[PDB]
Amino acid sequence: QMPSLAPMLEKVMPSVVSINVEGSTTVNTPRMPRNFQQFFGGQQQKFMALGSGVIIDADKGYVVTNNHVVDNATVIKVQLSDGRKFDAKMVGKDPRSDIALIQIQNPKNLTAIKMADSDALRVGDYTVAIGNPFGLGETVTSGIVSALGRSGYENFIQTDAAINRGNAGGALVNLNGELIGINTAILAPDGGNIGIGFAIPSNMVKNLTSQMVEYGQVKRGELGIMGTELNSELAKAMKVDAQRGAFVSQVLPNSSAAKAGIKAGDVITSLNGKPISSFAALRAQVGTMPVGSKLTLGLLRDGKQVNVNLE
Amino acid sequence: QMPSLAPMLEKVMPSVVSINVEGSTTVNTPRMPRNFQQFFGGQQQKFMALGSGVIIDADKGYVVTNNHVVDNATVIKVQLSDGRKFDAKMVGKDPRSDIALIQIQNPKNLTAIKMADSDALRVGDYTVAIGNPFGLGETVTSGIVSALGRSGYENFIQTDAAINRGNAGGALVNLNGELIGINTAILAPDGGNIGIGFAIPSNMVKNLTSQMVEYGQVKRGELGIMGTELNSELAKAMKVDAQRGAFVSQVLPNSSAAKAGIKAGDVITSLNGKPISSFAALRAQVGTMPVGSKLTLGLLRDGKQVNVNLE
Amino acid sequence: QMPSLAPMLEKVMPSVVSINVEGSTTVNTPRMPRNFQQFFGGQQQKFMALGSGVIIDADKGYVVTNNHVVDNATVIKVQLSDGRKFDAKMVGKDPRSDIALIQIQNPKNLTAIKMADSDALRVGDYTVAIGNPFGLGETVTSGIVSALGRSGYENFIQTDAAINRGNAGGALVNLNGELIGINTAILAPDGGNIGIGFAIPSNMVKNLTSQMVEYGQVKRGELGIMGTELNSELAKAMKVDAQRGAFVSQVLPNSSAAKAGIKAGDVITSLNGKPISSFAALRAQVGTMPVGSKLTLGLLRDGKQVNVNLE
Amino acid sequence: QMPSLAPMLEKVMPSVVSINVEGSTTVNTPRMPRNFQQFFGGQQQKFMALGSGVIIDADKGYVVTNNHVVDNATVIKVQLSDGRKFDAKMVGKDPRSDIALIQIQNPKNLTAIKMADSDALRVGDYTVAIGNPFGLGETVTSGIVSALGRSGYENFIQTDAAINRGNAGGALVNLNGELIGINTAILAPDGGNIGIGFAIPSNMVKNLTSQMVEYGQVKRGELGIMGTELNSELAKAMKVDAQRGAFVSQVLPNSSAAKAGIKAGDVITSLNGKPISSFAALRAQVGTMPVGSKLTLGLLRDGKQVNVNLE
Amino acid sequence: QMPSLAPMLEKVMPSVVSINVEGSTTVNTPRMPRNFQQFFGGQQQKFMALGSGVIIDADKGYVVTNNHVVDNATVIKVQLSDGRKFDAKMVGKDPRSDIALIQIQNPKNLTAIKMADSDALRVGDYTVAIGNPFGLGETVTSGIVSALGRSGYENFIQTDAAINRGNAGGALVNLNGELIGINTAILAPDGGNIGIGFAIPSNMVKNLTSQMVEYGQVKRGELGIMGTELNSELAKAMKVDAQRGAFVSQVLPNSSAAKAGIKAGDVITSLNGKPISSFAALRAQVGTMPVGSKLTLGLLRDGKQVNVNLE
Amino acid sequence: QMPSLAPMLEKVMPSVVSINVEGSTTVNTPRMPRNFQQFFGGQQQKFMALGSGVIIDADKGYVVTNNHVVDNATVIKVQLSDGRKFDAKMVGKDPRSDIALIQIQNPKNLTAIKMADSDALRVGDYTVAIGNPFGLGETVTSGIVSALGRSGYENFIQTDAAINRGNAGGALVNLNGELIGINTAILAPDGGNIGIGFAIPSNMVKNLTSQMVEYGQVKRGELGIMGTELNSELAKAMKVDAQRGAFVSQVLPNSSAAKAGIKAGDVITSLNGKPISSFAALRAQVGTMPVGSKLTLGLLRDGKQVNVNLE
Repeated sequence: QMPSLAPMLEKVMPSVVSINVEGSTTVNTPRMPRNFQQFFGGQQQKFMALGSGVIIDADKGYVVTNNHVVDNATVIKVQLSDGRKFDAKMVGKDPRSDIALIQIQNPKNLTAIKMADSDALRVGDYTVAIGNPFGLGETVTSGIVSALGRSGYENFIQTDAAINRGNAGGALVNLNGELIGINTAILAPDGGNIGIGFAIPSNMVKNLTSQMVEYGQVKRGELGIMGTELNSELAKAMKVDAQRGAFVSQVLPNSSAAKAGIKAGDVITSLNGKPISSFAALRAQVGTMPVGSKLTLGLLRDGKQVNVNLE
Repeated sequence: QMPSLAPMLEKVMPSVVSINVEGSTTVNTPRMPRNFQQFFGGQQQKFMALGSGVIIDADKGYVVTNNHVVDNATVIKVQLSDGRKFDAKMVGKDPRSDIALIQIQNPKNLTAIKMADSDALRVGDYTVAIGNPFGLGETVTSGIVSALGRSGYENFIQTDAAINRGNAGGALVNLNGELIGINTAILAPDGGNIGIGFAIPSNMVKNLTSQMVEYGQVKRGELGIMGTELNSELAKAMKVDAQRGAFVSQVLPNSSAAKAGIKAGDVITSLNGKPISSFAALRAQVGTMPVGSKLTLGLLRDGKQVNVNLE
Repeated sequence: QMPSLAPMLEKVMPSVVSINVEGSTTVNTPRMPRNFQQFFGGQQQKFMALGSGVIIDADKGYVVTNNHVVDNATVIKVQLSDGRKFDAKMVGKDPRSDIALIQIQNPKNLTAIKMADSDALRVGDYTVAIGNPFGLGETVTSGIVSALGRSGYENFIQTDAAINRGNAGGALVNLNGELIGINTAILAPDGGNIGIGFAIPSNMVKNLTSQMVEYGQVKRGELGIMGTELNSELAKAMKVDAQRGAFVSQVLPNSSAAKAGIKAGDVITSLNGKPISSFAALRAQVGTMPVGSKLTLGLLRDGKQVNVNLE
Repeated sequence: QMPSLAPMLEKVMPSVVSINVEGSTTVNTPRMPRNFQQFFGGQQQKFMALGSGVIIDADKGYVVTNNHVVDNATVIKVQLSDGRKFDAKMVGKDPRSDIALIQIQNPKNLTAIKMADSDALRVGDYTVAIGNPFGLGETVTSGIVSALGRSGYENFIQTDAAINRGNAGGALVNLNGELIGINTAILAPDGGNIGIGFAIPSNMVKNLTSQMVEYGQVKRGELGIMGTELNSELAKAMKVDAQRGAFVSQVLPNSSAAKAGIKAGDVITSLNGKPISSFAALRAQVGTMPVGSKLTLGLLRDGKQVNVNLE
Repeated sequence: QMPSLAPMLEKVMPSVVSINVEGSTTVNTPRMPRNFQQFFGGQQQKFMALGSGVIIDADKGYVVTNNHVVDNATVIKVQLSDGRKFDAKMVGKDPRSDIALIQIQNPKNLTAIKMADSDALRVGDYTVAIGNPFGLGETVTSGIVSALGRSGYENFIQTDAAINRGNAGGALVNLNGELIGINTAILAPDGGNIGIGFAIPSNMVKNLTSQMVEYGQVKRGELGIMGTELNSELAKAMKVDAQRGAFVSQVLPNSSAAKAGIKAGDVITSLNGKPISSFAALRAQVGTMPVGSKLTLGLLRDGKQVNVNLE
Repeated sequence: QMPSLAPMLEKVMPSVVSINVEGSTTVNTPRMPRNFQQFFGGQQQKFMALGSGVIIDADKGYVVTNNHVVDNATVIKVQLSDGRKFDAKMVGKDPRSDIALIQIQNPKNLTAIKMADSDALRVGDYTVAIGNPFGLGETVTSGIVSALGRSGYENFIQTDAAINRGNAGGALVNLNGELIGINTAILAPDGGNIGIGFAIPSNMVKNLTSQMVEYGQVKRGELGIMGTELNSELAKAMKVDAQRGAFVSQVLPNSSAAKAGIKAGDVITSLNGKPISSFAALRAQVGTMPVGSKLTLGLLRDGKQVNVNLE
């Protein structure tokens, strides 16, 4: 009969869960009377966040979701599409990528989703998102892969399968029902839309996620080598023929420098396209990123640009 | 050659009509001069509404549309996709579901749409909407069934096939060209979008619609039985072991109570999920609904929850 | 030397006090994540209100202030212009006129202000207001009496001595340092300005205030007589020559009816200018007012309009 | 006793009247449903304007007011401060200066105000305004002369005696109760405040007003002489030593040119300060002004600047 | 395996290019201090526009894009999806249809897109748009043909394949990878969305584009014949039986009048639906359009309506 | 005759000058097309600021004004109320108090204003402000001293003589024509009103101003003594009986510590009322202030609070 996504959706929905968060946050004591004609400017306030997650490990009962949903939580509950409810405890979170991991207490008869290798994605691929944009429940929508933050190096998937005025729900799945990414919120504190959706790709979700299980957090790889700004003592001494950039004096730490095929003298000025002005420009950009990252540095020395792997 | 919806659209469009409403409304006499720096605060004012409808009965020439389009109308006109124009008179309207019925005067060579049984819908099904979001004409758009207010009990279809910033047009149709619902406006007085579209499902449209033909209106089923609040004389007397809710003293009226499998003593506290706090909470929620409704009541008495059918 | 208000201000300021309110209020539990692109929609929340008051009785330590400052208070503190602080307990409040009365605990060496008879005010009289518009402290400002809600019958003083974008402070005083009114907030919940200031005149403040001491509240005088709508049985029977209004059948209750010089048959259609359309129009307008009121009723019977005194 | 303005106000108020306008205007037929998420885009609509006026001629019953109050009026009513009401017919209006003149029908026992010579005003002089900023009635406020559009040549009086967020009321009067100007609305269509008030000075009001009685309108004095742009045939031929401006070829029309002490050759480039760029710049600025104007032209010819008097 | 658009996208992307514009514009000199509480009111300012284009002629290196992207450009650069960059010079632009043409300097190994005949489009056809809505790069999205400004006479394609809050990108392509239209911006100065996308159809793009190559501009066809308004001398003389419209006296110019099958006497009152009120109404509407246009005129003379072809 | 301020204003205005600033500032290169539905995110841009100043030294030609008027200036011009214009060069500025000093080039026949001792001001004193709120020129307004940041210790004068929606003009003068303060802008970058005006008092203006002449800037007095936080090694060792505050270990620097009557052990927790929480809380608050300041510290040691004088 008629083509439909219902068939695969019925095999995927059991892996998608609903998350009810109850948390408290420190807030300013309201100053009054309230005068709506004035530009003005501590107590605990209870809040209720809500969102979606995907079951990533059925035996352990690990569930990936968004940090903007589970942040400051005090009690978190989970409901499977069948109706069953469980308690869950937090296991790790990451404000930068807006990814967080939770663990179901007493997991039983759970179905984990199969994760696809995101490195295989291509722009015109079809995608469907599964989330909760208005708090009314699990809503599913479809579209295609609009942009790839690499294939088309610390990527991001842009998809037109994203709901207007809604909160970046949960799962981004392909036609075979496999997880290709988790939809996130770029404008964090505000689960919100920019007009198109962004998602961490599944491989990154997997990497980010194994780290939270192993360390309670994702280890930041802030790692240059030990260099000296351009125009300084040991820096100016050399080339300076096509100057303007971030100089690199040493490389011995052997931190993806004896691996980056980088040695003394170099002068990096790129990090996936954006020109690396200063030297600290580098120290910062390359340090706020998640271990295992694959960023690329356009290096100067008359031909040189390799890809790094954090750690 | 290439896949297209044009083929089925050409078999459906003849059933979709354009509605031009001319009406008058009572308005406040403007107070002036107008000072845009002030927060301030009767005559008849002519207005022009516009919208879409679907031909539901070709011999009778019955056309379903939205109450926010035909409300306060004084003259209503209809244009078929072929160009022909007819006059129409109102036959019934319903602000709650935003559905209204009109009748074409001198119907001739009309094509009614075939209505599908909406109980068969499933979330990943494909849908296409046909309406007039900007007043520029008949615009068609497609997507899928994002949520079902029951299948996934007084449902609602949520579809991502809904235009941004537009007025909830008319028809919601499936791939075989059959009516699966009429797109409505939840924010009534303002044909508007919340970010995703809602539609009354076809079966409800059919029920709602037969009622307007038969009574000029949809009969409200406000029908409990005759009970007595919880904690009162005849209520407190019993159980009160797992209290907190709406008590039910009698059931003899035999109004889906001798049918709800409900008898004296009970204590209902649900109506499709939302906890029934008070007793009037019940009297109100279950009374504003359209006859024939299928709502469900989570009843307390240590195991009891049946589905009702208004009347 | 140079003219100044400082001289009289130094004799008045000791009567003007600062009020620090600490209160709790029931609020909605924040729903999140917060999406600033959505139109959405219980716990106790502590708040801090702030305002001004005037010492009206030094022995008893009675202080008049605004109900929008002391509403929902749990702890109220008072600081005299000299620095001394006292605790105060609430004694009465009135949302309608925005007036409230508080009592200082352990009053000692207090100076009450002298109240002037407001019936003597005239439009071009000079006035000075003393309050706290931004929370920064006691700010004084001057101007004149811009309008009188009677002299120029349940008056109101309009004064151009009112601060832009500020909260209607406290006292309105004349050139001899006497209280002529308390500045209030017409837009209650929002201590705010409309562009000019309003104040309850001192005589009303005095009346309103004696009532809160005597009853914990100001007694509402909802008192017609016992009549019967116009066009009804006993109403239509009579005149109806210059109809259109509120009929009056009886008067025996002797409630400012045997005092209003009103008797059976009458047909009132005025209440200080505004035409009294219906009969309940009267029942409502004349019932929300504070006892002792002096409202006027343009009565129909070919010449008749007297002034009433509630109770 | 205490200083007050009440004394003089009681001698002035009888000259200040209240104006109730009932008018109709051509408006767009509302297009619906109304979607508040859309940027969109004829019938007669009745409106009610309201404002203040001053009695300028008691025998004739001439009343000056604002054109933004009486524009498009169909019925105009007038109430004296004593309560009496009269009908009035329009006699002239002027959108440019926002001044209009009306005539009372059956004037009787009227008191006209005495007009002061505005040429005598000085910045620190005291002023009081009398108007109706919120529609609540006659409100009076005071302040000083903040700026003079000449004394400090087609002046304007700026006064801090102007109400926040209100509609530029009516009269501007000095301490002896004499009219020194009518407060106007610079932002016409919106009786509104810029933060300080503007008023046509009394002498201009008098001139503007005598013209409306005599012609139904104020005659525009668009009058150069007949010249030829700078850089043209007969223009470039001469000087051009300190060029850049508006050339003047002829002067024979004898229109304040044989009076402006202006003759062939000249090159005007000023009109009360603002540099006269082009030649039409002059034709326009000097033509939209009211006859009898006293504008000044900084003329070039190595020393030349005289003041003109329209006509 | 799974259906995808990636396959055809890989054959199309090479034809889609990125355009970086650097231009200067005349702007007002900022007046300060900036007071955000005031409604206020020349130098050159450099700006940077950005957008998309499609390679329409590989040998010549002609690239079509939007006039709102290339307007006021001083330097324009182009990057092919492979990374190569070229300089380009402007060749023609058209604010009305928002289409502009540029030429690549030193074109080499370029792939032009194949253009489809837009006259063949039908509403349910599938479409995909390729553009740059946020400046982040080339983003592709899909949907269907929602409306046709003719097929369903100076058409426009409306497509739901348009990104929310983004700038109308570039190309609109069908499933075989052929250009069916260029997405434009109706709200010009603001690359922006109305909620659905508009595009000039490919045939018009082709016509508009050949004109800019041949004349530096698209020649406007402002061409009636030479008639005389309705009710005038030679107009009223005739019929006037079903009057109300634009009269047509002559036709001899032979400008699609000896071609429009139009002769003396006629009275046109239509231009693709919209009633032609006045005679200049016609002169204007039919003159702002692009040569080669196919507009239709509902002509009066008891049966007459032909389609014109500009020139 | 009638009271007026004109008399004294004529003796003061010659000291008040008009300042025309022409400056350049570094700004972001506009990114386009401009999409008003997007939340987005270097070149020199010329600006024109405008404001008022007061002649403080006639021989030297020193003029005080606001830093928000003269900041980033490249050319500054000055016009005396008589018409004469001079060039001026900057001599010092201070963003904190918004005061700046300029010097007239070729001063000649200048009249300096006489400065009054601001320590003598009292709340009900009369004041008049002279400035340029809309750019239209010199506007004068009057009112009274509403609040004193000390008399009623690093004061501020609050005056109701401040124009709505305008830029804090220049001079604040008393009835004898003497400077009592310069009106400033608290919301700096935006010459703007909060609803009432603030002014640096004349004595501070004098102190601030002598410093800019002597050092090009006002020397910041960041000066504690050298102490050690509360709860630390040498701090906890002592008292701690009524703890909670900023400890003070040493005092030997003799910086208003051997002058503050302060010695080892102390524990300051006040700075003119506001409780000094931390120790750095002190280091910061007392360091951003202008030398010569008179701030007061509520010191703990069972009775101790003296006033300091920076340096």
